[PDB]
Amino acid sequence: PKLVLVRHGQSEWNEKNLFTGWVDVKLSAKGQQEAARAGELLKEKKVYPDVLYTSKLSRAIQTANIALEKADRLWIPVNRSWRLNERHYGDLQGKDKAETLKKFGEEKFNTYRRSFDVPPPPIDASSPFSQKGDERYKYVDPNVLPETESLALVIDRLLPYWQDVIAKDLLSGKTVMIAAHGNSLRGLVKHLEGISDADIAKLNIPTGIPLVFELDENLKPSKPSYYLDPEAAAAG
Amino acid sequence: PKLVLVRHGQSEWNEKNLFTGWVDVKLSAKGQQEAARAGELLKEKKVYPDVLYTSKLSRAIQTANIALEKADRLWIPVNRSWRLNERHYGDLQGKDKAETLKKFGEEKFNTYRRSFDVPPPPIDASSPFSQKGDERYKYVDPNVLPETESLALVIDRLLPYWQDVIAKDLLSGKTVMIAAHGNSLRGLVKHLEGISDADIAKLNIPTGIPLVFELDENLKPSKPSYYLDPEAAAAG
Amino acid sequence: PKLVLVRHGQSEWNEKNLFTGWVDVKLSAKGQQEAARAGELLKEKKVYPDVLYTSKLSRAIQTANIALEKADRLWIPVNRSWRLNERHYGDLQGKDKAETLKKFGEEKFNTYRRSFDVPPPPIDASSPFSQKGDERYKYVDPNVLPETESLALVIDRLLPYWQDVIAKDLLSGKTVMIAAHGNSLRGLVKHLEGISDADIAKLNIPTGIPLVFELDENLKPSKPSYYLDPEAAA
Amino acid sequence: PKLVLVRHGQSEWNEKNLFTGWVDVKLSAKGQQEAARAGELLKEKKVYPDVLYTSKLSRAIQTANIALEKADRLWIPVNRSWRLNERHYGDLQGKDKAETLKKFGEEKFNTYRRSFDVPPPPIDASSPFSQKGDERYKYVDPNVLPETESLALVIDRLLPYWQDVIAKDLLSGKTVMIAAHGNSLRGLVKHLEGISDADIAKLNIPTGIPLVFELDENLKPSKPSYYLDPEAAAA
Repeated sequence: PKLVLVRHGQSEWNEKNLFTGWVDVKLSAKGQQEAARAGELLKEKKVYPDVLYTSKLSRAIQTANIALEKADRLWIPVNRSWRLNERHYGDLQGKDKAETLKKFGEEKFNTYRRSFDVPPPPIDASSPFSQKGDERYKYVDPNVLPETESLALVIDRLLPYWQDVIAKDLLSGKTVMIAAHGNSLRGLVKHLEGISDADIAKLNIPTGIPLVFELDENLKPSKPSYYLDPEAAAAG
Repeated sequence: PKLVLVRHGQSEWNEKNLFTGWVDVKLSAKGQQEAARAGELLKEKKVYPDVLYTSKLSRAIQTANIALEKADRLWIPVNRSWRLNERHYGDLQGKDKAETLKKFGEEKFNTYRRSFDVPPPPIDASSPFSQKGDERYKYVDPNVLPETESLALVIDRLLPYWQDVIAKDLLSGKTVMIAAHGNSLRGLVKHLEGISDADIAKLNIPTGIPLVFELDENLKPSKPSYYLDPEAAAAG
Repeated sequence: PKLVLVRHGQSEWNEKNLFTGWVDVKLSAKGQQEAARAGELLKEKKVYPDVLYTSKLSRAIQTANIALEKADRLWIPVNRSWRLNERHYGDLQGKDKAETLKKFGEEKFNTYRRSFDVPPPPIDASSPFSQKGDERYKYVDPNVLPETESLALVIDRLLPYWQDVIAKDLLSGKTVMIAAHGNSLRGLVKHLEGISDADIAKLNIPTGIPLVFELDENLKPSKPSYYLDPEAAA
Repeated sequence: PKLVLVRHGQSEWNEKNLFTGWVDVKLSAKGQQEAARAGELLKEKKVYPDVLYTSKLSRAIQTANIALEKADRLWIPVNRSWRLNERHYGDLQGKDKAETLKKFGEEKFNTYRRSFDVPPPPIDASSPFSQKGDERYKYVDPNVLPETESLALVIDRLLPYWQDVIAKDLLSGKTVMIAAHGNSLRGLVKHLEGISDADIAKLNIPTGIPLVFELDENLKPSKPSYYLDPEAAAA
């Protein structure tokens, strides 16, 4: 089995230092260029996904699209899941990152930001930045949909989708591409490689460079993962 | 939303005093009759399933196969999932019950059976009662398949199927019928009714009597769940 | 690719000499026994379907079920289609076959019965034996659903399902089983083997004996088709 | 039931005077703009697709990919099918239009283009413009894939997809948007509106302007189909 991970480029909210989470912000101008770059790289390195999986967030879907266009594999079957979404950013959604750094303190900031299991505070249902009741989730059990998340919770909800849905395709011989987010992709990597809960806070997946994993029959790295641009990704 | 649960009747293993779990034991002539009764109740009380969900275990499949024939709704779409399978009994699978009750004194016997948090001994891959590597689960991530299960674990691997899949048909106005097993059905009832970890071990759903649940937009019981033959069930 | 065809046993209406068509009549007692026999044979001859396709008619679905139970492959994924249904029997639906033989004459009878392209008359929408508006077809384009059919028309509607849906599985490596009817199966065979339109009237698929076809990459017989009980088939 | 059709704009082949058919030619910078306009109309007029259907041809895919981004409905489920592909132009695929107009006199040229019942010359498997054996169609019965197509044939292989698949979402209250091609869209309009074999050759749907169809329970137009920019379509 062959799997390809792609982290979308920057979000418009990202360019203005705002916490996005499940807010459906779109890609930035350079975000869009990285998508082309990612697709460009996909073609260059001869990696052809047979299927596409994306979250329900437009910034990821755009990336997948601009990338497949450039890769010449737009015809590919596509499935989307709330499960591959970014980490819900609780009450922190839509708030300035420099400003949240001074509201709380570095300690509590890195907790609400990088605590493996401490999610930001729950966002109020009436806040303009909560998507509780959003059209794209009307068919999902209302109760599973979070109002805040941590990488811990994210992994919980991501794994089933990988176990049943994504895995069936991998096990069928198809090459899959997953256009997703930072925390959602980070969670799959932690799981995919066997990284401790204390170490996961140090791994960051760069945006715009396809990360490939050649998996064995048990869906585990048969060889080490690789970026299609080891040089750019190496930078950090 | 309307959900109808149906627990299969007796298998030829329960009939012979054997723990079953995930072994694909056939339904006994007595079970087959209870299913026809389940289908009869469905028809008599006007419970018209629009979609059918079952496990990967034949006794649950056969039950629906017979229940639906008598309900005259055998055309209904069928969907199956390991996630709806009976709790995996581990090492206890190919084991005479009366013998393990003696082998292990109450302390071990009663716990393995009704403990919510602690599972039975894992069954080895060598055992002729292990499912490790079974065909019907070759398209599922090998690392997720359990070798033993507590109700806790069952509720855990079942919830995401309920949340994404069954929830969609339910939220689409499709009356869904589910054919599963004791632990899986109780595990779902507990979530719907919010039964506590300490109280769930008390609950039991009669074999062969359809259970209807009227649900609201948030999939919560809008009124108490009822059996189609309240009288036959009440004798529990 | 490996494909398995199974014609359900007799219908309750069949035992009483009535034209069934799309009427949702169920299996007869012996019909049910042949299903077991078919599944029995499936196991015996080591043919294991990975997927199941059935029409929307209960007499076919039952057969598939009783058969898979006996074969020990109930866990199999299942899909159903109005396209694999029996030939709609027009105004002839629910009518006595001996009696229809005397209403019309042998000539017109064998026309309304075996004419490759002359369907029985259209059945009136109000007749107790029309399923126009039936629950199992509410999601299908109202206009495609027939009110009479001939093997000709049947093949038209059956082919797309075979082309897109059944073919994808065959092309994916799966072994497929199709629990269907006389005309629907006859149509797939005519197509599968390249039998003329004038010759198709002579081929009849026996009920209760799995017919297997070992297909090549182009979905055509790589070897000749075979029943899992060549003897009874003969 | 509500259906919204959207014909893709110009490809880099139309731009260079080449017949396209089933060749997977890219959408030109001009087509890309018409799609953003299609998405804008969708948003402006409040046409909210719930599901998206497209062909296996990138220009149709890209159109939806852009139209939906501007409509802010990029999360909508996507379904694709060869059955929604443009008519297969046969031997005329990798051919300069002005040249075939000269090569063949009106008798042949105009017919291949607008005849309803008679198709173009079959393209050979050797041609670098044949799709025989293409990856995106490896899961479809090899015997069904056309080497040439008349509108008649297109309407024929398209109808069953419409009847079983699109019909289900339509009958489930899902507003469905379809991104296809001139012949496929006209072929569907003719069925919906019952246009005759002789009249269909007259119809044409403007590239880039969404077309809405209000349908009844039997999927018949409950009122005339309208363009989201009636004025631009009227030109």
